[PDB]
Amino acid sequence: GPMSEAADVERVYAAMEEAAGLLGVACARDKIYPLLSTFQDTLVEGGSVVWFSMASGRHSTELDFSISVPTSHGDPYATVVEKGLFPATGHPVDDLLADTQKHLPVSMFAIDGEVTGGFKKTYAFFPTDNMPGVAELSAIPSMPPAVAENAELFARYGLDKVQMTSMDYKKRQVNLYFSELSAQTLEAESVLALVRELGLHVPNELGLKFCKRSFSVYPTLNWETGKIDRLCFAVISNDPTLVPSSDEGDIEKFHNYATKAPYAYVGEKRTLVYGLTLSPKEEYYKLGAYYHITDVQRGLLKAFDS
Repeated sequence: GPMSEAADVERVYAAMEEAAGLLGVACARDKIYPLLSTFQDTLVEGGSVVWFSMASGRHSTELDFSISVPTSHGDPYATVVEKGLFPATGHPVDDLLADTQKHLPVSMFAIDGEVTGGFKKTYAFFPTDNMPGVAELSAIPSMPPAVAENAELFARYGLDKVQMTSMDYKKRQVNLYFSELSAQTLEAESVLALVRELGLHVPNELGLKFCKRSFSVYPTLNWETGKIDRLCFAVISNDPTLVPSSDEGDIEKFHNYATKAPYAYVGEKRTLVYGLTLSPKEEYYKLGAYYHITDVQRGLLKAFDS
């Protein structure tokens, strides 16, 4: 009832504080709870997907949280704008989530915030049996011109189907999460030519071995240029030791997070998503640990963590 639902949201917030405490990060309740309350039903109803994400390097003092939102709820960006939880940008990224649902079958949404900065991003998921390609994504008028401009490049490397997209409203960037990756696409020669063509940090063989394991690859694009800002390879696993770094502090900090991050599906092992992110001037590491999982994450583990 009303109290049990209110307590669920307290529980999610307490887990957020726990996860943030593993990094030494303190949570700003006044930035987070209004968001949690606005989306209380999604956290209560079930089918929830919630994950808490950390990063290495110059990003290590932040904790991100992402919370799934059903399409039946309606565009969660319009919600946060109308409620005053985030100021409208005045830029096409404002339109992109709603525009995407206009033009394509969207199976789910998600919202994402940082524990000290509040709301920052939305996601659009597409059905696993009905994913768009680049050409269909570029039919969305508010999508960055960079998508269509990189179509030739995406096709040449076999980056075709997209399982979801994410919109960053503060940086005005879009991520395209490519799926159904072929082994040719993730072979070291292919990855090397890709990152070299994009002018990004060249990984070593440890990073390449990680890339070969990826279930998703996502470039970041923006509305100002056709240049891809960075590229991330994502690996899903129950294994807590997979961070692709040879730095002893990284190895320790990520294993610590991967073995202590709060989660609710006790009785199973934590679902983890590692990311290897290549930008022009650096390489850094991400780790999301899911607090709430569904059959999708279990199916991905079976396919890619076996």
